[PDB]
Amino acid sequence: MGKAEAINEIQKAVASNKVIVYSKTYCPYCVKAKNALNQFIAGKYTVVELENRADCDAMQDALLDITGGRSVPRVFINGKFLGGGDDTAAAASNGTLEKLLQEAGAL
Repeated sequence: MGKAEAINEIQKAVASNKVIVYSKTYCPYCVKAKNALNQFIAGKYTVVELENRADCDAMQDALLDITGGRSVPRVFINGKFLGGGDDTAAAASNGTLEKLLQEAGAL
């Protein structure tokens, strides 16, 4: 369950989920992204929590190679990386998050 497997697992889940957020339970910025998505698609998207994953370091290492950063949250829509918690809440406030969800078929 090294880093190569982590990159493969994340890429497959990002491509097969309209909306997916890699997160941790105790994470105020993850809550920021979750609350932004809950404004439009509450209870209709995947959250992968990492704090109890034995390969959590490799998963965040994989998130670094895929997105440029390794911190949670990491929000993907329609196979495309959106950003973190601030990026997601900013998209919710300016109207683009709603449109990105509509174009992804999730809304």
